[PDB]
Amino acid sequence: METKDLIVIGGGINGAGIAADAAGRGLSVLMLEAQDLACATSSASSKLIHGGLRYLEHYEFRLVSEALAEREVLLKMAPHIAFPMRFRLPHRPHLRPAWMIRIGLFMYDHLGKRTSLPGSTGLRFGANSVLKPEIKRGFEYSDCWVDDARLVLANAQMVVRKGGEVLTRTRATSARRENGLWIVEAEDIDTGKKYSWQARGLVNATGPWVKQFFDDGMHLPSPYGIRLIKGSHIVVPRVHTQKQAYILQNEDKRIVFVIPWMDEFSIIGTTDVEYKGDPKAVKIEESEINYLLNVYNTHFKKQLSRDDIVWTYSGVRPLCDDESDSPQAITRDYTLDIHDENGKAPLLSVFGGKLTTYRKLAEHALEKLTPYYQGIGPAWTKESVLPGGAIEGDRDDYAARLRRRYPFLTESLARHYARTYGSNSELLLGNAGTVSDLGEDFGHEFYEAELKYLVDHEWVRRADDALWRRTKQGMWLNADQQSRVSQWLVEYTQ
Ligand SMILES: Cc1cc2nc3c(=O)[nH]c(=O)nc-3n(C[C@H](O)[C@H](O)[C@H](O)COP(=O)(O)OP(=O)(O)OC[C@H]3O[C@@H](n4cnc5c(N)ncnc54)[C@H](O)[C@@H]3O)c2cc1C
Ligand SMILES: CCCCCCCCO[C@@H]1O[C@H](CO)[C@@H](O)[C@H](O)[C@H]1O
Ligand SMILES: CCCCCCCCO[C@@H]1O[C@H](CO)[C@@H](O)[C@H](O)[C@H]1O
Ligand SMILES: CCCCCCCCO[C@@H]1O[C@H](CO)[C@@H](O)[C@H](O)[C@H]1O
Ligand SMILES: CCCCCCCCO[C@@H]1O[C@H](CO)[C@@H](O)[C@H](O)[C@H]1O
Ligand SMILES: O=S(=O)(O)CCCNC(CO)(CO)CO
Repeated sequence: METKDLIVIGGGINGAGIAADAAGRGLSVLMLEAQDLACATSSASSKLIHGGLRYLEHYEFRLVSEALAEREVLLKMAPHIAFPMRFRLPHRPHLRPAWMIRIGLFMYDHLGKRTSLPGSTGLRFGANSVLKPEIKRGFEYSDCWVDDARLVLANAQMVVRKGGEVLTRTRATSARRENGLWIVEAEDIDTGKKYSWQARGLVNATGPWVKQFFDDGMHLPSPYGIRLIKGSHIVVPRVHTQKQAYILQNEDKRIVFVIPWMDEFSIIGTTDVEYKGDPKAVKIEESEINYLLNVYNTHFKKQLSRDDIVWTYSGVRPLCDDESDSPQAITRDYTLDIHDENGKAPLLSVFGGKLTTYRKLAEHALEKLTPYYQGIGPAWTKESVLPGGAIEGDRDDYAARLRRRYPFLTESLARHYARTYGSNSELLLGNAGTVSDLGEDFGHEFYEAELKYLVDHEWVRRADDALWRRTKQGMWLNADQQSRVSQWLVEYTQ
């Protein structure tokens, strides 16, 4: 035995959150990820811990209130990678009347309950603003920003910390009930190595693949349909120097964000495009670009063209199919389904579930699995502090504290370590006492010490894991520098 309490198939945010909650109640957990942690939807998001202002218009009170209250649980769990942000909503009275704005903002304020985030205000825009002169009024409120892919990584580390196991580049190929137990077969996507495990419980947390895993992996009927709704983002040099996010009301009733990113960039997104096909094939199309540039360019004085775009990304929302005609109207609430056979081998399956609500989702899931597990521990994550999160202060205090402790660190590198690794920064730096102890410089202060640390402690296997998921150094490294990172990973993981 040899036999796991629980196998979690999926290593995006909901599968990592489930596995981590389960490990911390004393279940023996294995989490399986076909490629890299957060390689799909969980690295393609707008990167916001948000209440979901636009969902109020659709009466989504359970979601908005749960999500609103979770902002502050998450900012305490992961202050290394999550922080407060202010959003500016410009007034477009022809679309929504001030009196209506002014009411939703009240609900946003008191629907979840907020120990700490500031409340909403009105705004005037003058001749000197970043917005076109004919926009003269707006509103400002709070929500949060989170490094989505690194929130997934922090949960995976939590799994291992609590004695669970995490395998990546390992695709589950089937799961079947036999003699009271699950048999889970999986294969290593590079070497072909086959694996078979037994488990007492199974989680299908494969996001856009949830129904396909029922169809091809289990030959079981899926309790729910999935709607795959593509959304894309574009990235430009920062459109202004302000620290605030803008939330823009487009003529179709959608909202589009303009978010400060890494002090140097702005992210513009997103879109709601019905999608069919392979979720791994998803990429931005011409009309998404035209659509995003349109709502930006009709609101701001400094005009962007297509040639300004430095990077794009795209992903598919796996939304529980509530059958709505309009992709923007489909609920963003999640549904969990649990099913046993003869009171044994439960199947927990996950439909939908935004990054904002993963922790609650995960706790709901364990609740449903509880009858099947012995002297299973109680709930515990609201009070936990994720790996990296133990920083005693904010990100910026911590970076100043790192540079005091390790004075060979430039202020930019200290900032990067504090904002990425948080309290794991001391494990990365090890016995380093100079710049030169960090090893090969791969560019933009991405040193061998970081990269080795990423392989040893963050499941990095290929350049993109390191450069696009654990970090966003891919934004600065040239093609030759990125290929040297791959060459190094081959040599080191040989
Ligand atoms: C455009 C966009 C913007 C968004 N913005 C926000 C936002 O601002 N705030 C917010 O809270 N949410 C946001 N979301 C929603 C959020 O990103 C998703 O709800 C969330 O990431 C879903 O994660 P998941 O774990 O359920 O799916 P994923 O974990 O991402 O997908 C399944 C994962 O499991 C693995 N897997 C799949 N099948 C198998 C298998 N057969 N065997 C082994 N492994 C497998 C994969 O490889 C895959 O990565 C956004 C979503 C989109 C699309
Ligand atoms: C227009 C004279 C009052 C000055 C306030 C600035 C304009 C923003 O005022 C807005 O005007 C709209 C009508 O055009 C209404 O639909 C909105 O609810 C109102 O708040
Ligand atoms: C305190 C916030 C809650 C207010 C309840 C809704 C009434 C808001 O009313 C709005 O205020 C604006 C400012 O003078 C006007 O331009 C708009 O005509 C009016 O609709
Ligand atoms: C479909 C949207 C209409 C909702 C029905 C409510 C009637 C809206 O009426 C509005 O009420 C406001 C106070 O709440 C006033 O400030 C506005 O000037 C008034 O037009
Ligand atoms: C009495 C029941 C009425 C519930 C309807 C809630 C109306 C929420 O309206 C919301 O206002 C926000 C501004 O704060 C906008 O950003 C959103 O687009 C809009 O949906
Ligand atoms: O440092 S943690 O314990 O939180 C995670 C360690 C993970 N190590 C691996 C080493 O090959 C992946 O980085 C796999 O066990």
